[PDB]
Amino acid sequence: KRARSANIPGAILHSLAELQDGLNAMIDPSWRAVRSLDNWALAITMESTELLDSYPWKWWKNLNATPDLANVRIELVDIFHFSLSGAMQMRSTPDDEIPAASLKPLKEVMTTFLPAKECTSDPYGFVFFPLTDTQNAIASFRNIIQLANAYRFDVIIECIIYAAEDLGFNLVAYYIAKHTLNCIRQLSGYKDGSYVKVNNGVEDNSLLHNCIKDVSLDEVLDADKYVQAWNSIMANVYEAFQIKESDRKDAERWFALAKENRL
Amino acid sequence: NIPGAILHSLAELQDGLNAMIDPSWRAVRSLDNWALAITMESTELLDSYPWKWWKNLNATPDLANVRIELVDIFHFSLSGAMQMRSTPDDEIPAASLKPLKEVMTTFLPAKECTSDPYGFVFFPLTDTQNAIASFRNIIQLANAYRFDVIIECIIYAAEDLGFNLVAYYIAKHTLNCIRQLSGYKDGSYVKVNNGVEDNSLLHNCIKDVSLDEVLDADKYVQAWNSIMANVYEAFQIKESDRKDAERWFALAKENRL
Ligand SMILES: O=c1ccn([C@H]2C[C@H](O)[C@@H](COP(=O)(O)O)O2)c(=O)[nH]1
Ligand SMILES: O=c1ccn([C@H]2C[C@H](O)[C@@H](COP(=O)(O)O)O2)c(=O)[nH]1
Ligand SMILES: [Mg+2]
Repeated sequence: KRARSANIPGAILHSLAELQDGLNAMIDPSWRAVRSLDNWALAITMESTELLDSYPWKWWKNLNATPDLANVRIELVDIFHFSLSGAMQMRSTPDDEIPAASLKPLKEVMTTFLPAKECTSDPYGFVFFPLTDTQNAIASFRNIIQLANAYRFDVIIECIIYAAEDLGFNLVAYYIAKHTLNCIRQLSGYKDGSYVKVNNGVEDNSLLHNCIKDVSLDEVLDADKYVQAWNSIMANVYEAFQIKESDRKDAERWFALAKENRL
Repeated sequence: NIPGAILHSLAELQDGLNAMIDPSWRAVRSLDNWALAITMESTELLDSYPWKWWKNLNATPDLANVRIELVDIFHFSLSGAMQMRSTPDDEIPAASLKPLKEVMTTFLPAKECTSDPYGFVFFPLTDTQNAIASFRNIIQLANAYRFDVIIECIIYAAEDLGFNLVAYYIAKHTLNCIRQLSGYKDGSYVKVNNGVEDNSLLHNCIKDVSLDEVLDADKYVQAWNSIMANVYEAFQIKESDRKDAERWFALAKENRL
């Protein structure tokens, strides 16, 4: 009876991509025509440094500070949205519109940073473990930025998956939770500026950690249990933000909206 | 454009500020430290711009904050250039020696524009996409340890944005000392509280300051001092806690023995 590792099966990645398409479409219905590949690379760039800022990297300020690993988890998930969006758009881009950099050998467009102390890494050698270590984090995310510059969105997804497994959290479960917060934000005036993220005292991101305490690694990838497992996660997030039933969506509605779109 | 001998003197103030943080900074810091700092400041710069297509869609570029970030990147690139000069040759990262074409992919904005002489920074920098392509190029320059190229780009950036880079440097330099004095290292001092950020009080300290005052390779020492004093005054810093430009020069010359 074999154990399901932390790799995301193809079938599940498809479903993840359908959710992502739905969220992107809430933002702009023609998101593929409107967004550029550079947008997603930029967004990954910004989230990467925002992640690094969770570590005490600064030698001139706040010594005796420890990494804010709760925030690292959310930032990884944010990067995952943007890379998944980027990988999808890559597949949707015409060939004459393909940036030359995406096709040149990686070694030509990138320098791989390595930490000074011995460590293990992901299979590509871009991300370094343990990620509780600031120097490992720094080298990893300087590599992610350069991957984003060479449009390697699929390599990035792979790296995030190993990153989540090092840090010991359920990436897919967090994805579902953050996806749901993202949808909530779009329903509640994120664009026009009326939304309150740091409401009552806590950042809205911080409420998600409790919404996924129940879910298991297998439970969220098992072809039998996953739709239900994803749905309870969505429900937990919706309920936490006091979102009415009529405004909610379930995983199957997202699959239906995506399929309806491919026509 | 900053005469060579002025740049040489800014380097000495940077040296002095660096030694306040760690006495033997050149041995303690690494090339990667500076390249990372610039990377982190580069994205803080971009986040002054309304780059998010999903949130805050009529936000205004915060150009006042862009001036401050440009100046921080300047502190960090001066430090890197210095770090390079005192790094032994056999420890010089190989990427620094390659032609620029080999170590970067130059991001261009979609709409036509002018640029700096290298074609890395794009004008006007009031424009979000021009800013974005500029600082995604700066990050790549940082990765290749090209601190001197970065310094040149920042100078051209300041010129396009119409503010006085050297005056801003002296002001932020003064604030950095103030921070170290007030115990920034251990948390006794915070840079932002109740919607008041210390950098934001710098602008009124140097509003009046001419390009010619601060660059005149004859009468610039006095101009820098008056900036230093205005900033110290703006933060209510006692006289005995202040330092002047000649103190930092002397500090640096005495450290070079
Ligand atoms: O087209 C978009 C734009 C944004 N996001 C999501 C991805 C991240 O999880 C989240 C980050 O937004 P902030 O929390 O930083 O505002 O937004 C998308 O999924 N698609
Ligand atoms: O070795 C150092 C460390 C920090 N700084 C300065 C550069 C920036 O102007 C300023 C940024 O500090 P924060 O605003 O990030 O705290 O600190 C230096 O000059 N040298
Ligand atoms: Mg700054």
